[PDB]
Amino acid sequence: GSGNSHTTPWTNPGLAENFMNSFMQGLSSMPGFTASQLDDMSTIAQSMVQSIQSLAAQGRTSPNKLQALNMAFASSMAEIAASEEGGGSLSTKTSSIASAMSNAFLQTTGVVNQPFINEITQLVSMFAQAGMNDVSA
Amino acid sequence: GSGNSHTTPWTNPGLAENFMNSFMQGLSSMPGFTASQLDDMSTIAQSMVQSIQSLAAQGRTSPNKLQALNMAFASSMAEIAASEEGGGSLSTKTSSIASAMSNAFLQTTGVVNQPFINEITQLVSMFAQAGMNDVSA
Repeated sequence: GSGNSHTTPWTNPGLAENFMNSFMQGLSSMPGFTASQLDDMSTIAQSMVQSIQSLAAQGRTSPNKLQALNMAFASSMAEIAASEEGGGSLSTKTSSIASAMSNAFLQTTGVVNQPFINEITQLVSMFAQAGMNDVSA
Repeated sequence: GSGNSHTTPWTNPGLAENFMNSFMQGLSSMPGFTASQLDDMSTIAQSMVQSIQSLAAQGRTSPNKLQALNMAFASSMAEIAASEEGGGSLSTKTSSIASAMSNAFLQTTGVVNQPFINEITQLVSMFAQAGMNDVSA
């Protein structure tokens, strides 16, 4: 049985919250993103950290639950960009998130897990066709 | 998109928070899911609603962010399942979410966007091969 869980960007609330915080810091320096995006996406950033600490205050914090709130964030950063970047391109914004995600790993543990980044690129390129962002509004 | 939007499960915090509530109640009766999963995702369920009400109290609640949180929940549910079900099947759990998703839309606004459900099937079936949950740890 897979066990002996070691340190990860989601092994504790501290590294978990540090992830999306440092992500936004790097993402704000990405050419594929705009001020309009950063304004909105940073709202989710503060939502996730406040949700994580609420779990901690409830004592419901676990590695897997923190992981689920790690990818949750990463996925909720993909459709924002995928739908409307305003001043970028399909490829550019996809690369921007990937690069920014990478940096967050170096800010937490100092190393990149790897599979994480590889799946994020797929998210951005799939949520574009999702269409539930456009909803013919 | 442009102005003049129609009814949606994220058009207001009320339906937004009811989305995961009316979802979990149905997913708890799905064959492809286990109690182990249900405990973890019900934890996230209350995390999402607590995130929404926090944004509401701050006065930062808008259809965009509510939509992003809608996906954040859908993606994490896909994640949790895609990781490992324990007592199900790769396809069965994906079908379970798909069926439960359509249900949640019918519980809130009473209508399904349509492409939303389709995209979810991919999510629940992509993170599985990634395996950034197991990582031999």
